[PDB]
Amino acid sequence: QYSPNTQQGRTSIVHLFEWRWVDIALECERYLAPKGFGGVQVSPPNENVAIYNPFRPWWERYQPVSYKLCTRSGNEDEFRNMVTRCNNVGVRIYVDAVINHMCGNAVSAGTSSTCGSYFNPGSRDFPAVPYSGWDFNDGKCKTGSGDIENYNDATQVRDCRLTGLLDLALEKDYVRSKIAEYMNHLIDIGVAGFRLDASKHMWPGDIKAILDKLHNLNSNWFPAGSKPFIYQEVIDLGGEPIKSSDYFGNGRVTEFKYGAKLGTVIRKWNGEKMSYLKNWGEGWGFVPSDRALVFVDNHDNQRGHGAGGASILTFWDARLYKMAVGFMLAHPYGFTRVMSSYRWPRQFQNGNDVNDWVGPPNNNGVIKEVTINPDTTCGNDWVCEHRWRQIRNMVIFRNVVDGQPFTNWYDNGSNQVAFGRGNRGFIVFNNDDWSFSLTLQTGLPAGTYCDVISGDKINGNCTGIKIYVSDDGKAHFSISNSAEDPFIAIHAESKL
Ligand SMILES: C[C@H]1O[C@H](O)[C@H](O)[C@@H](O)[C@@H]1N[C@H]1C=C(CO)[C@@H](O[C@H]2O[C@H](CO)[C@@H](O[C@H]3O[C@H](CO)[C@@H](O[C@H]4O[C@H](CO)[C@@H](O)[C@H](O)[C@H]4O)[C@H](O)[C@H]3O)[C@H](O)[C@H]2O)[C@H](O)[C@H]1O
Ligand SMILES: *[C@H]1O[C@H](CO)[C@@H](O)[C@H](O)[C@H]1NC(C)=O
Ligand SMILES: O=N[O-]
Ligand SMILES: [Ca+2]
Repeated sequence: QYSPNTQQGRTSIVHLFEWRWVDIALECERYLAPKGFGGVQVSPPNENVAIYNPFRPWWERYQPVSYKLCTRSGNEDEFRNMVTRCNNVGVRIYVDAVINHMCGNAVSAGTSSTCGSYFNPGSRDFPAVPYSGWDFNDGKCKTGSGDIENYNDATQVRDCRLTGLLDLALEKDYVRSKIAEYMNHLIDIGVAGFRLDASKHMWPGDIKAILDKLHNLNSNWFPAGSKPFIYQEVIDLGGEPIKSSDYFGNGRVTEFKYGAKLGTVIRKWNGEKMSYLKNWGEGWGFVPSDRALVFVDNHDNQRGHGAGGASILTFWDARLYKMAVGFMLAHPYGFTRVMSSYRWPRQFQNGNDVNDWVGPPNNNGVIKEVTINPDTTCGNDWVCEHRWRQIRNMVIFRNVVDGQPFTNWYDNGSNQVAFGRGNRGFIVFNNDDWSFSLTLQTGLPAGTYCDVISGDKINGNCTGIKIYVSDDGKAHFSISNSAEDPFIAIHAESKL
């Protein structure tokens, strides 16, 4: 469950947050496959509650009604068509599995669901599954509100309602079977793995029992014996009873300390600076690299809806974001997930964004198609960070240097740092308020390399900055603290 099951080479997955299945299918064929992306995190594919107050917020998809593959992203056939077309071009699909709970206990009963299934939170009836009052933790939860009240009590965190979401009795074989039935349907369809939503709220052992029910990946696309990739969403920072290491027996875990600390370092908060990143990784209290799913921001915290808080960097801080994603894609630590979002009417007051609920670009509730502009950027308000040159090229950079060790580190004791990956790649950063001009050991073979941040290698020539590596591997780099992108990256495949 620790291997992402990507084709040989592919080292990253992209979160196409709220994209429709038909759009992801096309993206697999037109961009993801040729650019070297490993897979796609799709939003929950199961039927959810249609919430109109506020109007169709993104979070309504973490409020399950049934396991029918029927949502604003598409129906069961469109989903299947997506997995098939993506697998055929070597791009995997990872499902965001919302299995800890059903919808909010106070949501009104009826057919206000993405597939019209009837459900009654109050009587705890979800006939489309079916689930009844016997399948929820009402009796088990010991808090006065029935909701989670204190995170210092690991039991309550697992047995009570996360912000009121009806909590499934995951210890019951009936519930484990219903969930495995849903996950096996997706696996047999071609899905390569899952994001286990709210894993902190599930007992490591209940997750284990459910995983024991899962099949091996579809043998038409995957090697025999392939176990689905599993990454547990567990927000574990400082002091609290639950540790993400408690889930290592089930697969990887989201390392929320990663984006949080990379954000404070890049923002230079509390005296932090890039020179400190020399021991980036476990040295920072992070989980072991082979158990980490890393990212700069995720759909939640990019809205201030999660771990990391204010330090989290997003597409809104484009300049620094590209830098952060660049360091992440160049560093060997963990398995990288690139965020891809949509622009929303972010409006702050008294410090909080009152529009952080806004769902994806839509027309009367119907999610808008992703349109590709002539310059390869997206329209319809989709940000498509994965299409940004500096990010897509670092995605390729990661593939090129895969397996190569972290080496040849340099820092000026402040914010000008650089490092290489074996003799396959080299990257340099300048985040100080002054220019950086110096000759560094790159560990790369002599020659002329195209800097993939400022440009591309095309038709045997460079469109941007060019770096010359001498016979001893040394090369001169010059970065103005005013440069559009204050960092340079060169690798074996951008060599002329
Ligand atoms: C949110 C995080 O809280 C901790 O930090 C956990 O440790 C962590 O695991 C979790 N993050 C994961 C899990 C959930 C939960 O479903 C998702 O939260 C996402 O989906 C939730 C459910 O729709 C959202 O809740 C929001 O919507 C719910 C209903 O739609 C509301 O229920 C409330 O109103 C409903 C009616 O309107 C009622 O029926 C319900 O009983 C009542 O509790 C919550 O009060 C509200 O905050 C949440 O705002 C969003 O971020 C995240 O995307 C996912 O990353
Ligand atoms: C790269 O471009 C230059 C012109 O900018 C041209 O002279 C050169 O021959 C090109 N290289 C190749 C390999 O086509
Ligand atoms: O999986 N990211 O929360
Ligand atoms: Ca639970």
